[PDB]
Amino acid sequence: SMSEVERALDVLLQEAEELCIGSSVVELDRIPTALEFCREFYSKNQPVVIRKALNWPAIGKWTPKYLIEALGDRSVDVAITPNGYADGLATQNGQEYFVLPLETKMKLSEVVRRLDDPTGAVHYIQKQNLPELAADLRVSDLDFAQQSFNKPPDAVNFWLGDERAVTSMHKDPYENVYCVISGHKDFVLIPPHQLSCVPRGIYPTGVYKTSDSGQFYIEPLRDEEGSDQFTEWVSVDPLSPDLAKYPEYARAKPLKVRVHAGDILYLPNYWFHHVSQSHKCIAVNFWYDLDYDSRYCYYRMLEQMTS
Amino acid sequence: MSEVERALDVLLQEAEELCIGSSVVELDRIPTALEFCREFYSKNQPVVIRKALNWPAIGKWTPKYLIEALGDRSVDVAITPNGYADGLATQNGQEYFVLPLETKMKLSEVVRRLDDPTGAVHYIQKQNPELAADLRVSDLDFAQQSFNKPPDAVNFWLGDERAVTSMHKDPYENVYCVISGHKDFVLIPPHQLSCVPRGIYPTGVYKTSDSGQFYIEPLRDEEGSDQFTEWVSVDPLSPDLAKYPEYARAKPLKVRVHAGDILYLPNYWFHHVSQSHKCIAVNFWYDLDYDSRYCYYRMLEQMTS
Ligand SMILES: O=C(O)C(=O)N[C@H](Cc1ccccc1)C(=O)O
Ligand SMILES: O=C(O)C(=O)N[C@H](Cc1ccccc1)C(=O)O
Ligand SMILES: [Mg+2]
Ligand SMILES: [Mg+2]
Ligand SMILES: [Mn+2]
Ligand SMILES: [Mn+2]
Repeated sequence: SMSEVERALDVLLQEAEELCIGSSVVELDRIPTALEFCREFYSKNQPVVIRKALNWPAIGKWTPKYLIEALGDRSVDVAITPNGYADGLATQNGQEYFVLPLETKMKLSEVVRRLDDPTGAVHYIQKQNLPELAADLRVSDLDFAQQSFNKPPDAVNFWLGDERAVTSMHKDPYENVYCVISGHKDFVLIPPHQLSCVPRGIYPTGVYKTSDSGQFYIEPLRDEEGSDQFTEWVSVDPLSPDLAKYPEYARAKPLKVRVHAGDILYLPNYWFHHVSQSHKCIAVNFWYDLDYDSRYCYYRMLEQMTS
Repeated sequence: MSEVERALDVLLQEAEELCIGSSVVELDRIPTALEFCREFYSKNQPVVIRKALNWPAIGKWTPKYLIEALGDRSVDVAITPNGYADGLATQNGQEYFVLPLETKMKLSEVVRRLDDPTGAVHYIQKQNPELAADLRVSDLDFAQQSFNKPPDAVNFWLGDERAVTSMHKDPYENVYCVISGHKDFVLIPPHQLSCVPRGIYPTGVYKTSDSGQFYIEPLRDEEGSDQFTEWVSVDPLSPDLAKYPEYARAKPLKVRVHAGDILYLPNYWFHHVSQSHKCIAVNFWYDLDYDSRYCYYRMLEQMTS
């Protein structure tokens, strides 16, 4: 037989499956009205991809060379890992850590040089919040979705990175409107209600550093006069899931979607996502704080049930 | 405690810290379609709009004008001895969930019975002429666009003050419009299911004898098997907290809906309903569009039983 909690989880999954809840990424060829977006996607916590939605001048123009020419060879913040897994699991001396990227400043031209050097470490630029570049985007074009959130973005992120930079599976407390400018992004998505199918562990936290001789290593993170820090993190690799180690993952129904230059992906709050991309892909995305209702509380309960 | 109980405690603590479903929002002006979808539908959040509707029917519609308009047609009416149609009642030391006595009656006789304080409790309930012109259903478009489909049911209700609707839930989005008088709702949010005691009761129906006496007649299925119904056990108006201490953690909401007011009652919200004498109301039921919230609620049902 099954335990009470197991039967309850089985009910949740069976009901979602029969009702096709979060069982696909809706695909649209035209931008919906704000009311359509609110009814069909925001209110249903349902992801959607709109093809060739944006005609921003950035799309088809922005490249690393174009950005160097447009903004000069200025110093930007860059993230570096030896393995391509910033905010990702990696082992050292027999111990598995959740590892943060090495963050540094370097000149855009040097970033371009290291992007052209796959014998070297994996790099990507990230910028969170430009008179030469604000002209190339029209944020108001996303109003059709923003009107469901009825608030300005918490954050606007710019990403430009190596094809080897993989973002391991996580979720965010934001509504995410994701716009690819150049190249393509590959998303693996898992709906929140399938949490019981996604194994999670508790891991010592580390950060990448380079030794005096240039070798990468993992430095554990410690608080002032105190012990090691820990992070809960998804432990499955959606590209190579170990179903012997994580049989429950066999019951997940991951969704795969490719977002091209000019496409918009609405990634709803608390959806698990794992992200890859083409080489020198460029993207911008908009994070809005979520509006709490009973789904968040049910998700917290689901967390308690799967601990 | 058990794992299930700790899970339910986590749920309730989170919802209480966020005050999910802690009040019925009050509007003095009909919102836009987009406002309604974003603030209320997508949040499974009730809302009452004051003096929203100016239909001719508001103010005019009373039993006398109705008799005039329909030529005293014979209507289907529900009768109970206690005023609790679809409600619990004891007979022979056993507690049944009782359906109403369903009969046919001239509107004039219904009006006469409503005026009898010593008589049984009557109410007219009619579910789908010159009356259609007294309404303007398109005025509810602001809500219908969130449902994106025509009403799956439209109900008319005219009733005695003693008719009380015991606490229950519906799998419908409900747009409730009071025509004459007022309705009093007690609401409990779905996520508080574990605070609402429910029991399994044998099904029964009210019937009158040859001498005019109400009794409870058991029901059965196709065979002679006894029929059962799950039903909320607590009386919100005077809850037995000794027998049902968990209900102390529920936080019911009281709202009075006057003539011209609109109440949006979201799907699966518990509601207990009273009304003023000869109250008239019309409501619109829309089948729900299943999302993850419904599946969470089905899980919650499995856990609390
Ligand atoms: O937009 C996101 O939430 C997200 O996970 N973006 C990732 C990169 C990223 C990683 C970490 C923080 C912000 C953004 C991507 O590969 O596009
Ligand atoms: O509209 C409802 O869902 C509802 O429970 N209405 C109650 C009575 C009722 C009971 C059953 C069917 C329709 C209406 C009222 O007093 O208006
Ligand atoms: Mg794995
Ligand atoms: Mg009681
Ligand atoms: Mn993310
Ligand atoms: Mn009801």
